[PDB]
Amino acid sequence: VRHIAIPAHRGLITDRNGEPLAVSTPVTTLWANPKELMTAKERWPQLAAALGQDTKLFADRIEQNAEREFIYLVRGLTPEQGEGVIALKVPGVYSIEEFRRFYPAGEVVAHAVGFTDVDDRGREGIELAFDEWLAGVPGKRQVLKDRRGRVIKDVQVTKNAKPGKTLALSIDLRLQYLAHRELRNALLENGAKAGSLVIMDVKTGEILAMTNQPTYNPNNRRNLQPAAMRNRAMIDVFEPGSTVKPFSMSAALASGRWKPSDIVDVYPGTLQIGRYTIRDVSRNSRQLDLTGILIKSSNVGISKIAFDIGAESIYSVMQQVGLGQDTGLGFPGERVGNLPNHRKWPKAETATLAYGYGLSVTAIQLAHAYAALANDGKSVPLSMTRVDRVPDGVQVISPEVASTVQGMLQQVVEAQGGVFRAQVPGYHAAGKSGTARKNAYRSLFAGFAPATDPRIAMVVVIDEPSKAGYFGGLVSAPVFSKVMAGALRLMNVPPDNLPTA
Ligand SMILES: *C(=O)[C@@H](NC(=O)/C(=N\OC(C)(C)C(=O)O)c1csc(N)n1)[C@@H](CNC(=O)NCc1cc(=O)c(O)cn1O)NS(=O)(=O)O
Repeated sequence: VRHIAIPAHRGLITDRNGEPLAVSTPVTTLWANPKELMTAKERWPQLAAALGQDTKLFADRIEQNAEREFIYLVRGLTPEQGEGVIALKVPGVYSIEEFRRFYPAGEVVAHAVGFTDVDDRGREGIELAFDEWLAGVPGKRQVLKDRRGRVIKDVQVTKNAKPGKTLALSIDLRLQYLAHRELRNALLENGAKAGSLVIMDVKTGEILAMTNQPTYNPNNRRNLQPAAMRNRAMIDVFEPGSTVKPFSMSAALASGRWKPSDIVDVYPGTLQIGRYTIRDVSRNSRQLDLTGILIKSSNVGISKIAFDIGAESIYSVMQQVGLGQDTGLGFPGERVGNLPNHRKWPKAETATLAYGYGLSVTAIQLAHAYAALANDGKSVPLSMTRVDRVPDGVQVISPEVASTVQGMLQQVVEAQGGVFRAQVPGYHAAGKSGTARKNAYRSLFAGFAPATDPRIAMVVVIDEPSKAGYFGGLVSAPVFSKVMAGALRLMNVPPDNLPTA
């Protein structure tokens, strides 16, 4: 047939420090000219066996393509297997040097790095998103004979194969290993269906770690479980629930109508809105200050603040921080989710927006929103590649409001009745837990550290824990603690729980 393509060397993927994540490995593809193969039928059984193929089934294949001038025998053999076939010296058997990807960290960064197809083209994750950058251009050599199939001359070798370009990801493999191990262990300890964990640099917008459970070995090109290949952190949507309350609180503080010391009466732990009932879990409260509403995670408390300030102000904070918004990461199949909106907000939708019931967001959007809040209200564009020059970013929340909300979230973790399991020994950590009824539950924790100068934002999402305790503060908060403690030390972040220096 017409023309053969010389596969280009696909670009190397590394983590932010140059540790290899996806490496192009030489493989040998064997093809044949059936016309010449017919001249050596006594060689076919040995050839069939060297290719693993059945003697009769292989002979059937060749005879069927007797007219064809080219056919593929086998693709992607190791250079050792490919040479064994060439050692047989079978007339009409030819070889082409192809490429296949090897993933040294395997299952650890599978979803982030991605996977390639049979033609070495990106199929998932980064491999897919930066395919054009990584692929380069195939080789151009005119296969010329006369009228047979025996390449008489290697004539015009013009614009030949151009190698693909190297790509350094934002991922730090050291933090990725830790995040992977801890999420894997929590899934097992909780008998959970799935999970996601995202670590972000609040200053640069870099994704330092992104792990999901279940995971798969991208080096094992058979079995391929589609559910295990899902990059849940970027493709699965969920109700963020109580994890959005810091954004409702940001709108309250920016309104001019609320201060942290203000009190909201949440008695009797229920609130009547038309034919709908807002309900708190622990209904043992009356007066709660704004920090108290977050510690007790009062849906009633947050809904009352929402009615006073208006849903517009809340929606705008949530929209500006990127919840239910396009991340601009350009990963095909990435889910945008939904942030409900109205011209005229009824009372029930105002409340559910405020406590995160009406919405669908991804783990990446949630971590990005928490990064804006942690970075004194400045949102920095999300990046899956190493950021050397930080873009300007947008001041979505005023520095004063974001700083107040950070202090309240520090109290959520440290105060009496708080999320003590999120505490990071040696540092001041801040965050908010979430528990969403899908009885099936989703356990959440979103936070950042150190509170003195936030460096890392983290989201821990545990899908369907199956033990007695399913609450976010019980299931996800310790994962945050464990991952945070290690990540801050791996990044040499100085401990900040110090004696008033
Ligand atoms: C925020 O996420 C809140 N969750 C909810 O209100 C939602 N469901 O709540 C549960 C799981 C209890 C339910 O309805 O069965 C929800 C929001 S969006 C969606 N789809 N579902 C708070 C609610 N507070 C809470 O869970 N309290 C924890 C708790 C339980 C307890 O028994 C004691 O003694 C003390 N505490 O604190 N969830 S939270 O995890 O953010 O707090």
